Amino acid sequence: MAGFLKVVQLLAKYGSKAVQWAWANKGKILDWLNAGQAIDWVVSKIKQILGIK
Repeated sequence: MAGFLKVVQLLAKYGSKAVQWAWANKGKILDWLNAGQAIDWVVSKIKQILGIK
């Protein structure tokens, strides 16, 4: 399934700033979906990128 749209649905809780990133970058993140096959593994690579707390 399109985990990309799912992983972005959670960002809705953070706001409308961190969600823009995922939407903007729809090529480098799509790989993470077929690398770890998880969510916590992806989010961990977001707090270091932008800096969401």
